[PDB]
Amino acid sequence: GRRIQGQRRGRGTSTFRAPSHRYKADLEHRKVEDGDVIAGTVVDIEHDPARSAPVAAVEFEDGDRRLILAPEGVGVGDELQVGVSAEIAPGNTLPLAEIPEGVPVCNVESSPGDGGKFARASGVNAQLLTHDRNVAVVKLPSGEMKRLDPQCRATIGVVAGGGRTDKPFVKAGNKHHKMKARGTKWPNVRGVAMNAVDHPFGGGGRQHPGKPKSISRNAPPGRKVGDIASKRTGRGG
RNA sequence: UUCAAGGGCGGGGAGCCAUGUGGACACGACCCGAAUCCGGACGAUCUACGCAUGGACAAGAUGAAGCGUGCCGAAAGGCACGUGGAAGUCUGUUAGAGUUGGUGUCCUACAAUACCCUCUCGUGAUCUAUGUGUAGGGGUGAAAGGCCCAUCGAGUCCGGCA
RNA sequence: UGAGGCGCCCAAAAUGAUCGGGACUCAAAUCCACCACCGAGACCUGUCCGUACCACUCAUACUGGUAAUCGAGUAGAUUGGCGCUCUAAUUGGAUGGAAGUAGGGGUGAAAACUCCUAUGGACCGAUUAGUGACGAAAAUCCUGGCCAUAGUAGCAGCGAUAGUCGGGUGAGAACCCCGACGGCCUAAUGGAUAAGGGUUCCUCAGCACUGCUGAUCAGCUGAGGGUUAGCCGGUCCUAAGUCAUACCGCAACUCGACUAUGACGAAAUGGGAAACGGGUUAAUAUUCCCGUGCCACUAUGCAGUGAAAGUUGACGCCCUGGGGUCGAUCACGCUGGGCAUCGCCCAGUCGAACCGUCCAACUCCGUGGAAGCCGUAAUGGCAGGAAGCGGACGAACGGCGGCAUAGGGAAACGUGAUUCAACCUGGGGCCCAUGAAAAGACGAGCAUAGUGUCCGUACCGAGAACCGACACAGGUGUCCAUGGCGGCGAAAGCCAAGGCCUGUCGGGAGCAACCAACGUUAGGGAAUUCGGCAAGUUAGUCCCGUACCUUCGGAAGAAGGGAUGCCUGCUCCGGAACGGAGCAGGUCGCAGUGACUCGGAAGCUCGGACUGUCUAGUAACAACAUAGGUGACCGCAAAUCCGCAAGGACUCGUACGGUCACUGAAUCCUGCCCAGUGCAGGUAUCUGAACACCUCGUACAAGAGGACGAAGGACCUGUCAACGGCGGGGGUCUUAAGGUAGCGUAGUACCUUGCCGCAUCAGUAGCGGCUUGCAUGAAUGGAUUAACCAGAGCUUCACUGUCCCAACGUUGGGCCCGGUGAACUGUACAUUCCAGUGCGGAGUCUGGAGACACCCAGGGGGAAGCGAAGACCCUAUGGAGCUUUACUGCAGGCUGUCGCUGAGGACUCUCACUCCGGGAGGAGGACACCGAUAGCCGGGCAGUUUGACUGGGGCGGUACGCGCUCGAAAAGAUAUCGAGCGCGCCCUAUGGCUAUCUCAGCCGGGGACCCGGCGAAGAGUGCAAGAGCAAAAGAUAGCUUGACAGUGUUCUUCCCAACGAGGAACGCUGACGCGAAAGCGUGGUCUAGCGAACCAAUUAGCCUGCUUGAUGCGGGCAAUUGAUGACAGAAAAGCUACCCUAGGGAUAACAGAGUCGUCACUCGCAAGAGCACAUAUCGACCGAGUGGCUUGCUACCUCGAUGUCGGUUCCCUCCAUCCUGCCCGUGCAGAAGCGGGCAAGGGUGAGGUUGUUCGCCUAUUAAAGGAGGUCGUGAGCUGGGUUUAGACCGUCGUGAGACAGGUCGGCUGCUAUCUACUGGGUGUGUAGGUGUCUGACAAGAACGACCGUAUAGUACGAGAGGAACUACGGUUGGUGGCCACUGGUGUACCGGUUGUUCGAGAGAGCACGUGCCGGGUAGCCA
RNA sequence: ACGCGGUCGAUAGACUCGGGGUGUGCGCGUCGAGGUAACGAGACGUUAAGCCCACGAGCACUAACAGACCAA
Ligand SMILES: [Cl-]
Ligand SMILES: [Cl-]
Ligand SMILES: [Cl-]
Ligand SMILES: [Cl-]
Ligand SMILES: [K+]
Ligand SMILES: [Mg+2]
Ligand SMILES: [Mg+2]
Ligand SMILES: [Mg+2]
Ligand SMILES: [Mg+2]
Ligand SMILES: [Mg+2]
Ligand SMILES: [Mg+2]
Ligand SMILES: [Mg+2]
Ligand SMILES: [Mg+2]
Ligand SMILES: [Mg+2]
Ligand SMILES: [Mg+2]
Ligand SMILES: [Mg+2]
Ligand SMILES: [Mg+2]
Ligand SMILES: [Mg+2]
Ligand SMILES: [Mg+2]
Ligand SMILES: [Mg+2]
Ligand SMILES: [Mg+2]
Ligand SMILES: [Mg+2]
Ligand SMILES: [Mg+2]
Ligand SMILES: [Mg+2]
Ligand SMILES: [Mg+2]
Ligand SMILES: [Mg+2]
Ligand SMILES: [Mg+2]
Ligand SMILES: [Mg+2]
Ligand SMILES: [Mg+2]
Ligand SMILES: [Mg+2]
Ligand SMILES: [Mg+2]
Ligand SMILES: [Mg+2]
Ligand SMILES: [Mg+2]
Ligand SMILES: [Mg+2]
Ligand SMILES: [Mg+2]
Ligand SMILES: [Mg+2]
Ligand SMILES: [Mg+2]
Ligand SMILES: [Mg+2]
Ligand SMILES: [Mg+2]
Ligand SMILES: [Mg+2]
Ligand SMILES: [Mg+2]
Ligand SMILES: [Mg+2]
Ligand SMILES: [Mg+2]
Ligand SMILES: [Mg+2]
Ligand SMILES: [Mg+2]
Ligand SMILES: [Mg+2]
Ligand SMILES: [Mg+2]
Ligand SMILES: [Mg+2]
Ligand SMILES: [Mg+2]
Ligand SMILES: [Mg+2]
Ligand code: NA
Ligand code: NA
Ligand code: NA
Ligand code: NA
Ligand code: NA
Ligand code: NA
Ligand code: NA
Ligand code: NA
Ligand code: NA
Ligand code: NA
Ligand code: NA
Ligand code: NA
Ligand code: NA
Ligand code: NA
Ligand code: NA
Ligand code: NA
Ligand code: NA
Ligand code: NA
Ligand code: NA
Ligand code: NA
Ligand code: NA
Ligand code: NA
Ligand SMILES: [Sr+2]
Ligand SMILES: [Sr+2]
Ligand SMILES: [Sr+2]
Ligand SMILES: [Sr+2]
Ligand SMILES: [Sr+2]
Ligand SMILES: [Sr+2]
Ligand SMILES: [Sr+2]
Ligand SMILES: [Sr+2]
Ligand SMILES: [Sr+2]
Ligand SMILES: [Sr+2]
Ligand SMILES: [Sr+2]
Ligand SMILES: [Sr+2]
Ligand SMILES: [Sr+2]
Ligand SMILES: [Sr+2]
Ligand SMILES: [Sr+2]
Ligand SMILES: [Sr+2]
Ligand SMILES: [Sr+2]
Ligand SMILES: [Sr+2]
Ligand SMILES: [Sr+2]
Ligand SMILES: [Sr+2]
Ligand SMILES: [Sr+2]
Ligand SMILES: [Sr+2]
Ligand SMILES: [Sr+2]
Ligand SMILES: [Sr+2]
Ligand SMILES: [Sr+2]
Ligand SMILES: [Sr+2]
Ligand SMILES: [Sr+2]
Ligand SMILES: [Sr+2]
Ligand SMILES: [Sr+2]
Ligand SMILES: [Sr+2]
Ligand SMILES: [Sr+2]
Ligand SMILES: [Sr+2]
Ligand SMILES: [Sr+2]
Ligand SMILES: [Sr+2]
Ligand SMILES: [Sr+2]
Ligand SMILES: [Sr+2]
Ligand SMILES: [Sr+2]
Ligand SMILES: [Sr+2]
Ligand SMILES: [Sr+2]
Ligand SMILES: [Sr+2]
Ligand SMILES: [Sr+2]
Ligand SMILES: [Sr+2]
Repeated sequence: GRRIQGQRRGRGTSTFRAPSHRYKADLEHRKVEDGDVIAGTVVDIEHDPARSAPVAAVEFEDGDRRLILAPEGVGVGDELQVGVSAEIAPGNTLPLAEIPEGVPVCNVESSPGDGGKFARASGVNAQLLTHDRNVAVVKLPSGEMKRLDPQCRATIGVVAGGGRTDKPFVKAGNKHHKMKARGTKWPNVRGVAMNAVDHPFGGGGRQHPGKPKSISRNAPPGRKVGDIASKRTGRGG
């Protein structure tokens, strides 16, 4: 047959690329030698096209102007701190080791100094649980207990823009506008609605996947469609 | 070959070469005749979809939130009028886009997809120009096997090839 | 009373009857005889030829001889010869005329040879031996040329109907130019331009070419000429993004991703230093020239120390205030023009960049001091300081002054105002959407001077300059969006500025038929049709008023009702408008949204929620999307995906994420099932590869085995919003469960037009209800649903030429004339018609009939018309796309192992390697990545296969390998999907021999046993059938292993007649068994019980392996066993309606033809009943026929196409007669029924469901008959149904996909050559003229039918009821004609009136060929 | 193609009547709701008006003239 849509994606042609030339910046934590002698002033609040959430423009002492992944509650004028000796307050960044257990954190690093990888989406937050000299335990938004180097930097507070998902798009047009700001091909034609030549589920008088949808993990691309290595399906049991 | 016997093959000197010709096999194999398959190339001046930079949408209708005034109420609020001007909102041959029916006209055409009337959309998932990207078992596809220069259930060109 | 001969009845078919025809009757018939003739290429006979043979001969050279016993021929075999090219040898011809060509003479059976004459003007032969790109009627053959077609189609159709009269030029003028008159275009038919074109631009001279006719013209031809820039583009910047170099990959590169660097990337339309006005040319022009101005750089001089912070460049969508120019308009003045019943109408009244100046809004400061005020269109503002007052900063492409005794104008050479595009500046709102960058500029003065190069510059920009082969009705971007009336308007309609008469052939006929567009139609009003298709109805605005239902938004402009002009004078809102809303009075018309513009309305049902998407070019939908619902994967060194790799998308992303799927708004809901399949988890035990390890083997190795055992499987569990499933039976069974809520005859229900009801005169429709659901049912989503819809179906009101039933008219064609001028098609012949025949569907054959030639117009019956090597069907050891648990493989994932890889069945470490980090260093770590290999999964991908037979194919079957009987026709052989029926073994005895013996069955004496008799065979003999067998081939007993080894002959397999395996009979040799012996035993009495090569194993001996010896392990001779049943041997599944090719009438579908079981109809016999009574009437059984309407059968015609059903329209026919006419019978009183006879003249109609045919139904009727004509009729119509491509449901299928089920949508080409006919002409014949006739022939339905009255309330009859002859009046259908009457038309005409233009008036144009409305003469019509 | 007339003529047109269609012309005068007036839709009279006719009659005024040819 012909390659399925999932395979066209991989080629990275314009149709499937994100509008990177329109994205602002990558809210990665600042790099400080040591001391925490770094503080900046929130100069403005902006809209981040790549995340549909607000971002805070900050001006640091040493003269560096950079956008930051803002938690909820940060406003113009406010002063933020970044470093080991940073004050324990919303909007400030410091290594987990300095954060007190039971404090909601966001933009958590996976490996000390990487800039932040976890809990960066609207209204989410990781929960710092256990402390130690060898391992900091964090409960990520998915509910998973993650073991991180106490040296991994993070920001206090939850990510700005919470509740974004509570309002329905209501119309295709609204979905449309949002999709135009992401690396995604939309709308979506169902596999069962295509010709046999175009998808494993295509073909047949009436629409239906003439086969079980739960596909094996070992399936090759082009065949791995439907419910990938499902441990179970449905709502029952 | 055979305890044995019986079979098979061969045996009392004619061949070798040349020229013409009959016929066989491989090769194009008396000549033309078709749908393929494969290789390397050339196409996104059409069109599909994306991106960049620009452009277009008379006029009218309806009258959401919000706000106001008055009245009622302890209050929460309610009621009336006004204001306001929302909307993949309505009418609309505005521009522009499209095409339900006539199974009209045409059907060696004006035209290898045209003409007329009727019809639909017309502030948005809108329409449109130019630039730009994606290439052949690959693209692109709100999916019709649609579209990728009058050609697509696998483009075109030349070659494989007689 | 029997028999025979001929005939009669029985006896009905479709265009025109037939024995071939005429026609024949003591025959021209039939039968019995006879007589004489005609009549082939046969037979006889003369001559000749060929061939075979004979004699003679070197001869196949002559000559002679023989043929009663020689003479036809497709495929094919054999042999002699003709012609063409060039070579060679020998030998000739030609300028006293070669070859070729044309016409003609002679020869040869013929291929072909040869001569003559004319032309021609230079080459040409013969013989012999060679050579070969050597012979054409054909291939939908190729190329070129050419005829008919034909002076034919086109040069008309488009909302752009365009001209006419004079004149100019010229050899020539409808279309080249001038004037007048008349028109066309207004987002274009005008102005400026982008792309693209490329000289098309201007001038002169031309008309052979090009131009839909002509041409003096031109985008054509010839020759010249034309594009001028510091300030308009380019050039500069960067955008998406591209390339180059480096680096890396790759076998490699012109290939490839990242990361660096550099460059490239915007001419209308991104950013951007600076130019305006006028004049000038045939053609350029912000470029030249005149006037004025401006920018950048540089130099000089003065000033300046500032200089980089900041600002700008620089930005989305929606609403809106303020400032404000042009334009437009109003008021008044000036200048000029127009008009002339008035006094109006038109134009102009100008003047730039630039320099200077003014500043509203926003922001801010001072003052002030609000506790309720300030302000807006709106939001809003304020003790964190409102209003007010003052101030800083600060706008226009704007105002004002200069510019300007510049320019421009014939002149005047204005002034105010309103509405205000441009442009300037603010306020508000929206985002799960956030609306470029860079160069540059400002910041940062002035004088003077110098420099400012390079490239583009014409023209078109489109119904003739671009693309579409064209001077193509198509396509093609930008700006002019503010010209006047109009009105809501960038709408219509009319008119300016400007453009044009080139959406380029004309002339003529009251101008016929017919067609395209269109106007008007009395009465009826959807009767038309599948369907109101088409057309129409409604319509603008204001007032009143508005239902069910609803998601409370909506439904809604629901519906329904009323008003609407003009004139006079006013009121209200507003600053005002040349803005809006009303009032009073007057008044005209048929009509006041007067034209134009401008909704028909309502209800029920199905589907999809909605806007949106789609098959460029037959599908716009119910299909796709969608928000919403749901499930799955993944913590980021992730999941998913691309790349061979280097690397990459997702991703400037991080679970409120984004990937993979399903369902498809809201609302109420979403049951049961984990057995199979899928996925996932677990797993004692079982199973599970390679490496390493161990044993055997080998001096080594191959190899055999063992131990260990990863993923995987077995096994267990979870999971259905995972594939899917929810039956049959009984009051459980398969296979897990056994269908819950709902809905239900459905777009799912075959039965089926289900049943009831509604509605209609009548309703296969539709709606409601019931519902056992052939075969509904819950995210394969169920139900339901307001709103929405060019979606499917139904009903109503209104309206109407859809119809009854057609008419008249309008414009363009059509017809005639000038000019221009194709194509399709053509084996030939061709004036046909009726029948027949024929490969059964003939203009050409046969028989008749008819037929004087040619031409014009027509509508299309036929040429199975033209156009396409049938799309349907089958066939091919064809193709392709698609599917899967088909065959075989390939990627990919998982997993073990080896290398990378290090130190001290579980562990630590660090040093390789990986990752994070700017770095230090941190994390990880011998793992991971990567290289190699092994096991599992693996339609993601590739190549293939998927057989044959067959009354076409599929399904079914196997007549696909064997045996018997019959078919089989008395030797042998012999077919069909022919009839009956078997074999794929079984048996160590059920084999072999010998001895002894005789069996079924029946009878007699004491179903077991014993005795006797009869008993040729009916028993038994393994199994089909047919056959064989009695001191046996059977039985019993005993013994035995010949069911043995080797090797043949012959027959069979395969008649004849070649072919393997297999089989049989018969031998020889060896060794045996039994018997006295002869002899018997090569399995079972005979005919079924079977298998190649390659490979393996096995048996016994021997041969052999690369210099040589030994050992291992191989190779071979002979044979046994292991299977291919598609059985003389491939390893092997499907779909295609997305399809494709080659062919087939070798093979199906429609139709034809044959048949006639079926069907229709008839006849014979007449049981039976009809109260009695065969025969008034009904009529079983059985028997005999006719037809060719039904169905079946066949495969004869046709696959290089003969278009389907139904309907429609139009014509002819048949009779087996429904009515009408005339009759007979009656269980006939009458009236009326019932049955029958002659008879085809005429008639046989309108409607409801349904595509329907048929049929069911309704009201009428004299009756509302049936059938044939290719189931007449698509070069006539329709397109509802059938029958492609899209889609849905049910059922089936794992799936692709299917269904002889349902359902929505879905394209109909052509200019007529011949023939045929309807009408119209010209000629010839009879044979200068006029007028009048005749009548062979030919056509008719010219007439058919009904009602009523008198007869008559009579005859008849108890009564009830109730005729006829005949004479009348009328209706209906058909027919021919006519217009006084009624009606229609009537773009003659007259009138009314809306918008606009001509100033008003008068009088007119346009609004489609009448703007609209009213009336209507002639004529034509019903 | 056919039919009629051609001066021995009414064949066609002009003109005039007749017969028809429409519906009361231009202009002027009076009136006219009003309005100081200007002005004024419309009404009445003149007006069986005006305009028009594919028909008929009369009428040689114009045109059927002039004239060419064939023919037993
Ligand atoms: Cl989303
Ligand atoms: Cl010869
Ligand atoms: Cl330019
Ligand atoms: Cl404002
Ligand atoms: K055929
Ligand atoms: Mg970031
Ligand atoms: Mg996008
Ligand atoms: Mg979808
Ligand atoms: Mg599809
Ligand atoms: Mg597939
Ligand atoms: Mg393009
Ligand atoms: Mg309002
Ligand atoms: Mg004779
Ligand atoms: Mg010689
Ligand atoms: Mg030749
Ligand atoms: Mg031939
Ligand atoms: Mg013709
Ligand atoms: Mg033209
Ligand atoms: Mg009518
Ligand atoms: Mg009907
Ligand atoms: Mg319609
Ligand atoms: Mg006022
Ligand atoms: Mg339905
Ligand atoms: Mg829809
Ligand atoms: Mg289409
Ligand atoms: Mg549509
Ligand atoms: Mg669905
Ligand atoms: Mg369920
Ligand atoms: Mg489904
Ligand atoms: Mg035909
Ligand atoms: Mg064919
Ligand atoms: Mg194939
Ligand atoms: Mg395949
Ligand atoms: Mg025999
Ligand atoms: Mg084999
Ligand atoms: Mg063996
Ligand atoms: Mg065989
Ligand atoms: Mg084909
Ligand atoms: Mg045949
Ligand atoms: Mg046949
Ligand atoms: Mg009869
Ligand atoms: Mg009677
Ligand atoms: Mg008749
Ligand atoms: Mg019939
Ligand atoms: Mg037919
Ligand atoms: Mg026909
Ligand atoms: Mg047709
Ligand atoms: Mg035709
Ligand atoms: Mg239908
Ligand atoms: Mg399909
Ligand atoms: Na192939
Ligand atoms: Na393109
Ligand atoms: Na249409
Ligand atoms: Na391809
Ligand atoms: Na041809
Ligand atoms: Na012309
Ligand atoms: Na819409
Ligand atoms: Na299961
Ligand atoms: Na079901
Ligand atoms: Na729609
Ligand atoms: Na009509
Ligand atoms: Na015809
Ligand atoms: Na295919
Ligand atoms: Na096969
Ligand atoms: Na069968
Ligand atoms: Na044999
Ligand atoms: Na018969
Ligand atoms: Na028909
Ligand atoms: Na009759
Ligand atoms: Na036919
Ligand atoms: Na047709
Ligand atoms: Na038909
Ligand atoms: Sr990052
Ligand atoms: Sr980083
Ligand atoms: Sr499917
Ligand atoms: Sr459940
Ligand atoms: Sr493009
Ligand atoms: Sr809309
Ligand atoms: Sr609209
Ligand atoms: Sr249609
Ligand atoms: Sr029409
Ligand atoms: Sr067409
Ligand atoms: Sr194409
Ligand atoms: Sr080739
Ligand atoms: Sr012969
Ligand atoms: Sr012969
Ligand atoms: Sr014309
Ligand atoms: Sr046309
Ligand atoms: Sr000439
Ligand atoms: Sr550049
Ligand atoms: Sr304004
Ligand atoms: Sr055009
Ligand atoms: Sr003009
Ligand atoms: Sr012309
Ligand atoms: Sr009329
Ligand atoms: Sr109807
Ligand atoms: Sr369409
Ligand atoms: Sr729902
Ligand atoms: Sr399971
Ligand atoms: Sr039930
Ligand atoms: Sr014709
Ligand atoms: Sr059949
Ligand atoms: Sr025997
Ligand atoms: Sr199957
Ligand atoms: Sr289909
Ligand atoms: Sr008869
Ligand atoms: Sr009768
Ligand atoms: Sr029926
Ligand atoms: Sr039929
Ligand atoms: Sr018929
Ligand atoms: Sr149809
Ligand atoms: Sr003659
Ligand atoms: Sr009586
Ligand atoms: Sr007109």
